[PDB]
Amino acid sequence: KVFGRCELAAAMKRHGLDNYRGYSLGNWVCAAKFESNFNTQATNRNTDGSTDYGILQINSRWWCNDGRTPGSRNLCNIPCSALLSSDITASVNCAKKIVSDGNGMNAWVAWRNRCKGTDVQAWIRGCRL
Ligand SMILES: [Cl-]
Ligand SMILES: [Cl-]
Ligand code: NA
Repeated sequence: KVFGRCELAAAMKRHGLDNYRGYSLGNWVCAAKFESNFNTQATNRNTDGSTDYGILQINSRWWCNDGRTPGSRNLCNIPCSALLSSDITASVNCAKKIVSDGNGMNAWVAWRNRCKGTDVQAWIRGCRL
């Protein structure tokens, strides 16, 4: 599923991400835009052989099991394919674990390089929340 901007904001709002660990909703919408262009089915292979999955591009080296990242962890205790669903629940629940692990949203390279320190509130402007 390719979400619309305000549609995603509302779904993320409905799943507890607004101000989760102090990150306002616009931060999460901005991160999803530049990580996956709002597409739940996005995948990308990394040099080390791990793969990033879903709307927030969660990596198989630590967070999910895809059966082909030897020596990896599965800290969210899920198959990586669950992160490609049109239901974003699994992605949101895993993202909450990631952002709590000490490094905040710096775990998302696109957030660090394209959202951090910008007017992120613009990503939810005009939406009805
Ligand atoms: Cl915001
Ligand atoms: Cl933080
Ligand atoms: Na893994």
